[PDB]
Amino acid sequence: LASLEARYPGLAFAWPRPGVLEITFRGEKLNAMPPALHRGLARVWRDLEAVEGVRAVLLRGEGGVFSAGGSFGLIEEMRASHEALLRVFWEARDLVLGPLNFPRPVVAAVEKVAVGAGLALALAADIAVVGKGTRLLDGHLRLGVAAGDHAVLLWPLLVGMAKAKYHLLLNEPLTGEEAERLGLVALAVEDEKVYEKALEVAERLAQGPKEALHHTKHALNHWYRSFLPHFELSLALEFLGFSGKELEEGLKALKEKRPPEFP
Amino acid sequence: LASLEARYPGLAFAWPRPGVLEITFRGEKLNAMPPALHRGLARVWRDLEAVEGVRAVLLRGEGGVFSAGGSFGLIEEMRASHEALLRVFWEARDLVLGPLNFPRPVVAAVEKVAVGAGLALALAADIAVVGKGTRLLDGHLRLGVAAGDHAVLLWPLLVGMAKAKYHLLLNEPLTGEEAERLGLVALAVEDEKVYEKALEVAERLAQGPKEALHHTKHALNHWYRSFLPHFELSLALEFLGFSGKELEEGLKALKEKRPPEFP
Amino acid sequence: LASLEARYPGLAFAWPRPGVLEITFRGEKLNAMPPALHRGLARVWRDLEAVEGVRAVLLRGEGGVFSAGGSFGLIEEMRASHEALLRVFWEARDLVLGPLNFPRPVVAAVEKVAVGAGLALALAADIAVVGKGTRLLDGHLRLGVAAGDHAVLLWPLLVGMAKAKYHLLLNEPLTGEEAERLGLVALAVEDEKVYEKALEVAERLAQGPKEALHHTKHALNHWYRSFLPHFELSLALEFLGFSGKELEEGLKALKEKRPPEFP
Amino acid sequence: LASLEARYPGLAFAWPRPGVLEITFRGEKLNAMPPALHRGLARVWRDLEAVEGVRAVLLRGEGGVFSAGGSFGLIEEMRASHEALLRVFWEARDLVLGPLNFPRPVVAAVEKVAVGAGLALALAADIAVVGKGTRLLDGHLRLGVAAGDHAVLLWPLLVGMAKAKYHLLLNEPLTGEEAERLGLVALAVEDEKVYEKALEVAERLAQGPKEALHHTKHALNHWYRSFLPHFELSLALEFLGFSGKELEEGLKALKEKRPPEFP
Amino acid sequence: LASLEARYPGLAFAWPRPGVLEITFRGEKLNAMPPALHRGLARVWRDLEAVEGVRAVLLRGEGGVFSAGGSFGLIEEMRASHEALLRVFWEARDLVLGPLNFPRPVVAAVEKVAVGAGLALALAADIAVVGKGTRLLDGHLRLGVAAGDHAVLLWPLLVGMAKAKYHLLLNEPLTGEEAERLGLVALAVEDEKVYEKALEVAERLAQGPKEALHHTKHALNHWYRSFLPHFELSLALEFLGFSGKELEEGLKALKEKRPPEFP
Amino acid sequence: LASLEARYPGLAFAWPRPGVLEITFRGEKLNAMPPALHRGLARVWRDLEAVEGVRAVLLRGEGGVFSAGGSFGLIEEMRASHEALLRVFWEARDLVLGPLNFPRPVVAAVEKVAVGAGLALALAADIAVVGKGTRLLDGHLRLGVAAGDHAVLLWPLLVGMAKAKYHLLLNEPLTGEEAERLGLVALAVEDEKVYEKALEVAERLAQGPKEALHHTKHALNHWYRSFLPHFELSLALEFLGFSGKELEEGLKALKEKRPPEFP
Repeated sequence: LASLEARYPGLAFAWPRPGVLEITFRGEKLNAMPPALHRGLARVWRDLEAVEGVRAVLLRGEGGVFSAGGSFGLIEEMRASHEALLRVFWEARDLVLGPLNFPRPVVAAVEKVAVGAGLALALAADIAVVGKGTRLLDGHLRLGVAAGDHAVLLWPLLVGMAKAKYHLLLNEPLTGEEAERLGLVALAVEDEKVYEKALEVAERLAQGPKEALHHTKHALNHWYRSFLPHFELSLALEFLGFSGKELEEGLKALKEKRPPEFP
Repeated sequence: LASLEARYPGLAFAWPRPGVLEITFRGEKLNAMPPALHRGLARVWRDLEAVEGVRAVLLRGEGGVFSAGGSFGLIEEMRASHEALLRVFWEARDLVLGPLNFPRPVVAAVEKVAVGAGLALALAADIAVVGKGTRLLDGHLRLGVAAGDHAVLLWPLLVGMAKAKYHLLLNEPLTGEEAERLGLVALAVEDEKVYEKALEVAERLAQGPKEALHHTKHALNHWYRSFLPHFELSLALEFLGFSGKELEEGLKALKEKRPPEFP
Repeated sequence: LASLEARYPGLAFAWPRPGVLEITFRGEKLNAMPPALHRGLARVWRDLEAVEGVRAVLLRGEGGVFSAGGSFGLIEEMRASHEALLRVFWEARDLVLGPLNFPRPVVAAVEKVAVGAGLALALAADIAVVGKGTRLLDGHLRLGVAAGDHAVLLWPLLVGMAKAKYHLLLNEPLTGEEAERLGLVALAVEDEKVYEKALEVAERLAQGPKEALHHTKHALNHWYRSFLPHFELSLALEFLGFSGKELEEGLKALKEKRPPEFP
Repeated sequence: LASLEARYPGLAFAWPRPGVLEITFRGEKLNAMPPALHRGLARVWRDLEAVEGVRAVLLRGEGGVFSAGGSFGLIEEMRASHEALLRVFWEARDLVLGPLNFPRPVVAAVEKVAVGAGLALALAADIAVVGKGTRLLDGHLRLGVAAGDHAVLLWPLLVGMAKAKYHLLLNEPLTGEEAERLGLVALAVEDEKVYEKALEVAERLAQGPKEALHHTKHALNHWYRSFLPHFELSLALEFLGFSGKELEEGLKALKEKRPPEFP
Repeated sequence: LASLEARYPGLAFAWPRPGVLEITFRGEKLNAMPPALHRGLARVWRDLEAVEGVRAVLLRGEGGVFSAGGSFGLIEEMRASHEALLRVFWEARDLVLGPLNFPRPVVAAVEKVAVGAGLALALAADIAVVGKGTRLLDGHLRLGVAAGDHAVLLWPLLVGMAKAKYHLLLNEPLTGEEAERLGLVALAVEDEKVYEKALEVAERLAQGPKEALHHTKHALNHWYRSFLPHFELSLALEFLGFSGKELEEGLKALKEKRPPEFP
Repeated sequence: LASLEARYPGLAFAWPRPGVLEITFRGEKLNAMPPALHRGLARVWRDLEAVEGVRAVLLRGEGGVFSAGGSFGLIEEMRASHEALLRVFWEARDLVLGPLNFPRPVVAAVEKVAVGAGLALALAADIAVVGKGTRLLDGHLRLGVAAGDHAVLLWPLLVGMAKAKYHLLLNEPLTGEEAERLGLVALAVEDEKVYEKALEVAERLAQGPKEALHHTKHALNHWYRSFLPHFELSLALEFLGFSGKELEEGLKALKEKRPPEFP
């Protein structure tokens, strides 16, 4: 409510259905995440624990699109300051762990695009509803850095090592339909009904047994928690790459609209 | 057989094929498990070790159906006394661990339905043969308690976390055909061919190399054993829920044939 | 290198594309591996780290076929002396860990057949390209020994435990297309395009950020590394079976071209 | 902080030295923890992250004594309702994880007595300074329930399994001096110098490298985090015992000041 | 029980104290274990589960000595047959796992000497009482085989890796006094008081809360279970060495009372 | 031999006793490690596997001193180049894993000083012999970076978490005598007897069973391998600190021999 949006600019809160706290986030184009939004999306889970009445959380990006991930501004801030780099490191860790350790089920209405941090948040949710034509991509390898913001924690237990290595190492995108087929996400529906179905799912969870749902989510999530070191190591390695020339060429290439010429 | 059937009321033993020990269990309607059957299916594995000639075990529910899980009577016996609750706790643990630690391959002929403890037993088996129309459902969340009788030990390494969370948190049933495609079970055949195929598989295993099969099953099962604490925690959390208002509402709604209205 | 070819008989080295080191191995029928080849394929990884300019490694069997695994000769040698059995134990371990611990991405062009050690190598690679008609089979249970040369380390996180147990315990072959559907491998293309597609993949990898690729592959492989004891145990158990009556019968039957009659 | 003390009755905050935030807590006899205090000590860690300038935290019980653990009132409240039992479950979990997950080093001035939750808090701290005469005891087995509030997460990696089983299963108290020798705590000093030494330690920590300390503590604590399921299971089993006859007799015995007569 | 004594040649059962089931085993000189005693001590745990009234188990070697481990006869039987070797493999596994998974606390009165399998059994017990002069030695390296019958499962979490590697790799004996100080065992008392004290401990445990003790032991033992693969691998490696020349030399030297001359 | 001496400047090789390969390293004062020596000590293990006849490795620093760790030159090189930082990252990882994965037992004659990388090498060895007065110190917190070059992998399983956190977070040195008492090292002898005793230990190991020792070491080391992610994460966090102001001040204050004043 009021106490909360002021602290997290870019996040809007509403109750579309009884017990369903809907969080709408707004970034730059395709909801690219500026530093303030990244920090907000990673830290809000702390305070949400204090909100009474929440039986399910629904995540949605403003403008009918989820998120293309971290913005160029955020990336450049990270490369310019050690203090910023480490602050974002812990934010990146909580962007994934936040949803996982939140007591109530989290549903993500993944519209049109989910890349980098956007995909991290989409997959950190308990249930993700995507459109058959949604574009899902880790994207770090194209940028010149390791896939350390979620992939190593979540992908193996979602689609297995073969499909994970193929799509993470080659930067090969997945359509929402293909993603559901691999088991990366629970459902793939007509693009125009993504929000509709996600709300339906969220409402259904809000109708379920609160304590039993919390305990079940918590117990299942220990599977991910057992591999937290694996995840944090991938994140640390990714951040070590921020001072490397591969990231420099990756950004430069992306700005010059030319394929990267990695050294 | 002789001494076994005497000590295990509800269980019938036979050798339909060479080296194939077939256990046919009988419960109530749809083979729902009363206290004695639940305990029997959980403890029989310890005594089967002494049965000479067993090269494979075939599990089948009497009357053309596997099992709808624990009966109302069992649930009532648990919630009524501490001593009964904890007795059932170890039984629930052994219902899954029993087949896993049994040296020989176990095949389950899953006909028509497998719910709750019924699904736990079916998925604890090394190879489950289901009918394309078989109904597979954890169903704990609908009852009002955490999915702690097998789901947390088995589902993640069977279908991945996305499909696990989707079907376990929402109590979304799976048909045999859909379950095979997700990787939850090995084969989904025509409904009237389930037993026939299951028997074929059991006989093939019985014709295989005993020591090699034992060692391969044993080695593969260490994957599950590495997550035993995860499993037991889920079970303990479920049982802690037996004294809550959610189970009271779920149990009441079920017997009363109406949708649950959780607090 | 010119020195590598001399130290690794049976291995041919070439650079089909920039930064792509292609290793073509030659064995006996269907490239079955004799002692020298098995040892070379397991230990070459240690020396490749010294070859400058390697951004990706492409594996291919000579003659349009990957590998049917260890040769009859290798197996008999192992059964004949403790010295050879243990020498091969460490080679078998390295055949899988070599690729996994090699810094650069490894691609396998799996043509027509991949059995035993052949499948182990194909699956240890980061990305495997198979043909729709390729035949993949663990094969150990038919031979009379446990599936300990790779299956327990890689299969669970690739296709799940249900599909792993079905194909491993029954020795049920998979077509390349089926393997791709289960998640065992990334791509299944037309048989005549396997090499072509594999080379394309390797070239794409060679064009990516090498540090980012190394770190991503390394972080992901920790998932496999966490289960190394599980794997080495299965391997040890397999080798303990080399002095058993089951391998004797398994070998006798295969050579006599008759069904095995295990004790 | 004033707001901080208002939300956590029983907790006093001060800055005895630069960067050293001292939290003094007060309970009942020997600082036994009432419901409000137990929850406060468990939940305060979340809000402490908001306090800037904290480089180290020093824990101390008021009145020259640390804590005898949960009070009779708290225990009875837990036995009286499911709602309270589960509320306290999550608090007990946080009482240990809170200090572990707090970024800054935590020092405990363990004076005279540390039992149950008191010991849990003292051992969850990064460094514990005890007095040669301080008395440390888990105490759950004498109470009639499993040692589930910290022992299974911390003791094994502190003193080894032999000493852990001996003191936990027999309820054999440890002097501060013996505890140091076993490795349960870092320092054991003259009773009169416990606070002095603890403050000295906290001050040294506050003078060290903030980021380096944070990261070192975090990396080391992953050792404990890897066994979280083990801990939570012990906690769940302990709580399942709250409805048993053993706890009944356990409390009856102490309140009547007579040796327990377990069934 | 008459039935137990009838089925377990070499084992004597008695109730020296209420709820304390005492198992006195008799082998050859220094209770060296012949094939039947090894198997019996390994399998008895499965049958003890059905003995009503057991609240604690006390293990004692007949004739004032625990055990020097496996006899030359057992070692030769293992080296002479594949079937015998694998039979003993599972027995060796159960000798350690048996006590660990037995629900009630197990106390070992370790008099004078505990070597090899004798040490395995003593350390698998929950509480071991040794004499200050008792000799504790793994001894496998002297025999010419890997320390795989318990050391890899137990020692690291008892005394740390440095002391484990030192005493295991060098076959450096430990007196009971030195072992207690390292943390390998809980108590070291006057040699003549070992049984007396062990009985005292067993009686105290029998007077404790049954359910609470079971759950605490179970929860703590998950620490060991998490490393079951590690242990089984060490065991399998040890057994693969039985066909080697080092065991041949160690065995020959031992029987010829001379120092081994390893190849 | 000649080929090794020719390839590793800074390292000297000799056979003081049959089967004992002694590696003496020479750095700057107190054998501080320049870039070349650090890489040499980290990579030599790969080539040592090729040397025939090695039954045990003995490590010793030239001039009667082990090593003060990385030299100022090495630290400055890391700080000034991303390329240098990451190359040392993998070297640091190998400095510890090299000895751990080497097949033969490794003994370290730790004379006078072992700090940073020096202590890492000393503790990675299977058996370390120190002098009663030897100074052992991690030392990273004093430098301003996390203790990530070995501590998080080795210390918990050597001395337990309490002693590890105390010495690592406070930068508190340990005398060889104290280190042995804690279990960090196997033996602490008179300073003058260090090399003599270390050689005696190495010789004894060379007289032991080669295969059995390899297998025992390998199996025990899986305890460390299971926590590799924990170790690498700590190493990565340490290296992320190289671009921070804490390291800058740590070096500055160090070179200016004044107490550091961290921000």
